Amino acid sequence: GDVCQDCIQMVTDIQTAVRTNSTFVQALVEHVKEECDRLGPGMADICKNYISQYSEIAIQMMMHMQPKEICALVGFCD
Amino acid sequence: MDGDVCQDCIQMVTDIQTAVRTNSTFVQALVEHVKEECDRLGPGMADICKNYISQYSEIAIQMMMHMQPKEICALVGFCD
Repeated sequence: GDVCQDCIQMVTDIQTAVRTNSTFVQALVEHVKEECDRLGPGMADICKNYISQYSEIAIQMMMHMQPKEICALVGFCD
Repeated sequence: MDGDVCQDCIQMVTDIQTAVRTNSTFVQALVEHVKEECDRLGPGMADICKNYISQYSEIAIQMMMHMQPKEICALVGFCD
């Protein structure tokens, strides 16, 4: 309800940033990859690859789907 | 509505923490989604990832339930 609406708003604004802020995605992926170090040697670099892979598909499914559908995917809507 | 990603994240995390207290199964779909994208790592790693997430998801959920939404959003990169 409010959670579905809040999810839809967040997705909407992320789509807007991705489409109008050429620095947004890179800065976000780079920041998350840095947090991956928290996992320590071995696991950290896997986490980094994971983030690299997830961002590609997230930007892809988000550049192709509507926010409500993206939110339903993770159980925040419907 | 054209909003702010950082504020959206703070509100969103605030709602999730509220929904989890009401019903601890609320983030199930999200966890399954994270585990499923493990396949993007290709053969081999996909298995290391799925097992890792499967091992610490409960602990991760517990940690985040004790963290402040802004702290969580700062961690993930939507705020600051």
